[PDB]
Amino acid sequence: HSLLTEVETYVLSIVPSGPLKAEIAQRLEDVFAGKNTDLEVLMEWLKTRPILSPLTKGILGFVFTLTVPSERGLQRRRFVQNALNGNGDPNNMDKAVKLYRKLKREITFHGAKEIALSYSAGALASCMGLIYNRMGAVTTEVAFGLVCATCEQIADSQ
Amino acid sequence: SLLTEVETYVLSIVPLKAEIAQRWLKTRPILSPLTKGILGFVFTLTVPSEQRRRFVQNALNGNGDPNNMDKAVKLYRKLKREITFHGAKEIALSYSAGALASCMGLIYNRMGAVTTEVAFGLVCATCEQIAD
Repeated sequence: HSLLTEVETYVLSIVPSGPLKAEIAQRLEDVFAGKNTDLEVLMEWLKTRPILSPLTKGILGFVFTLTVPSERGLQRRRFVQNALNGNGDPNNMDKAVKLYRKLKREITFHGAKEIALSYSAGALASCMGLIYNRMGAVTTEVAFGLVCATCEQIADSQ
Repeated sequence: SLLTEVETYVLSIVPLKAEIAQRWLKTRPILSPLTKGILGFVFTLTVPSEQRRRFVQNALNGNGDPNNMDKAVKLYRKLKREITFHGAKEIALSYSAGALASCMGLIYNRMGAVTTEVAFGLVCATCEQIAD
């Protein structure tokens, strides 16, 4: 019943603001409906938004890179990589690698999200970083699963 | 003297250059990639008092590589139980540049994790590995 829409709800659940929620929702939905979209425009826009924590930008950046055709432009942006590089925390990095290996064996959104839902926001974000480094390591659905668990954990944290 | 070979090690990777570390202040812009993080990591050991974490935190990442991160964390644990220069450097030598670099990012965030000597070993082991 549409994973894109589920992913959007999870993404928006970590966007504080109110005005940004609407702005993010519009962009995700345009992307979903194939409407006029351009990845460089989205990223630049995302990068310059106020209020959104670096982490949220990393997550939205990852989701746009995953959902936006507009590639053939070997992406990998600084702000996305930095916000998802973990943060010098050994424990989150160790867990991120362990989750990452489990996700490579998953093939569905549901299986990926359930496994990832037990991990901490920190390791989930580091894990998103590993996958950002090579989006093909897992399937799109699995990547979506991970994004959603990450959002749940950030939302449930504070 | 330890700051001597560390200084040559620190300049073991540099691309003409102009030394900068003689033994406070700030940045250094213009060019210089990963080395920037390394150098910065160095300064953070030879410039503050008895903060920032600019491009230090970014260059000393694991570059989205699963194996480097994996290794970097296992090295990190070891370098914590280590206590001398050469020893830490010895061990760090059995790991790759990527791993070594990722290990430096960890140490950074919590410098107090490893002694200045050990960290220096990591540095040299890293540069030696890099330059090589």
